[PDB]
Amino acid sequence: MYKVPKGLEHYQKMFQKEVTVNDLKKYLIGSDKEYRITRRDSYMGDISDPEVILEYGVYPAFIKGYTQLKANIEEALLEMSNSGQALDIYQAVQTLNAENMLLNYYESLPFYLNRQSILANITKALKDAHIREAMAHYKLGEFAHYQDTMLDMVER
Repeated sequence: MYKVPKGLEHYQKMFQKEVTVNDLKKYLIGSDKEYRITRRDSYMGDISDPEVILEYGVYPAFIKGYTQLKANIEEALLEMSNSGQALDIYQAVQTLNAENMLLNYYESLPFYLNRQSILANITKALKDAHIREAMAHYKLGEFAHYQDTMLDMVER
């Protein structure tokens, strides 16, 4: 069934109010359906897409004046990246990747994440076999999923 997609105002209601570190963790992972933000076409629909969170949620809210989001999302990423949990580390990497790709398109952003500690935590996690293997597998999955989308367009 066609459903009307979520409006800009839909995200505004979630992000122009008190938002805690813990809320931000739950949004960025999005395993809990109540905090799950995704694009229509996206690898692993049971998990959220940080790029949609940044582009349509956090950055508009920050510009409006909710500028505590910067330090709080930093703390959120700090805790996710030092958690020893593969999926939490993956969404932290995916959030860093999203900033980069958005920076490259827009040529500026309303704020820049302090990424050194987070990056340091990710490298520590990469030393662990299970973590880096789980992350390789997610990464390879995302490639396969994108390639399957290119196939359909070839068919048409």
